[PDB]
Amino acid sequence: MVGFGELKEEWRGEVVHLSWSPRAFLLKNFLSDEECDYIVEKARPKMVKRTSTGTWFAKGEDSVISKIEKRVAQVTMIPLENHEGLQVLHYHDGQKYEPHYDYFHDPVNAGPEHGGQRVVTMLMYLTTVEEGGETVLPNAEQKVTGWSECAKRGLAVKPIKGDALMFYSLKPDGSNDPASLHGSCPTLKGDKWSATKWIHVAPIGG
Ligand SMILES: [Cl-]
Repeated sequence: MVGFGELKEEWRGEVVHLSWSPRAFLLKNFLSDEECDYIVEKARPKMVKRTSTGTWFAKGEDSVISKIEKRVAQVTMIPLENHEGLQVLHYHDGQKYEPHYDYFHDPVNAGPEHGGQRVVTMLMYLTTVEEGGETVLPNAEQKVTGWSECAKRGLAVKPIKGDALMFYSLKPDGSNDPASLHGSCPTLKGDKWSATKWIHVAPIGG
């Protein structure tokens, strides 16, 4: 798992530019329904108990997920050596994640072995959630209003199965973008499964 993998059959779906601050895109149908289900089924027997339950897949652990990992590498244009594995979270019944940052809220804390600061987060929605559950970004320039109360606190994205949210947590010059602060709104009914892909500015392992 270095570089970008084979060029077949690169993803060519709709890309919606959501926001300048932070820099965020929604990728429509980034994953197939099959892929979403595959991940949930593989994750489930491994889950342990923000309050929700989570598990990890090592980068490249699994050939189905590896294909997605290569997809991510190619759409972001950032080589796989800069990527962590796949973290899968499951939420239900009020469960959530208070708005937070992905970067060290002091940048001297991310060293060469971690690959420096996290630059891109790609949030992959593995289920469509039913009520609430929006990803919220409170510090965003523009807020939604047309949507749980929680969501009206920033820019929000609805978790629709197969969509992915992609956003930058560093500014172009490499400084922290406090606009990338983000949380998961209470999920109100019934199941939020998401997978997170974090990508670093430099390669991990050094
Ligand atoms: Cl989220």
